[PDB]
Amino acid sequence: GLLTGDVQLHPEASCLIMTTEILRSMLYSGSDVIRDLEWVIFDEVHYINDVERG
RNA sequence: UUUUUUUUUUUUUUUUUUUUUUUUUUCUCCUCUUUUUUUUUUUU
Repeated sequence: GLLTGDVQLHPEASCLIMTTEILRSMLYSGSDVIRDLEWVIFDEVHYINDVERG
């Protein structure tokens, strides 16, 4: 599944690929998807130093 | 000489029922005068 802002495909797939803001968006609410999560992996961790998105 | 990112129109449907017009009041109440009562009869 792809949860990009401008492309939404299979939002109920086993594997979801999304931008970072989506993860916090589904973490503010419950969304009952955190219960069946085994691995969550981040691809670019060097944005902790980002001045506006860190 | 002005880059990068910020998801979206609630889920559900394959439940049983053996009655019958109406419907429920109003009180006792001084009748004035020629009479017995005429009468057959025939033409419809």
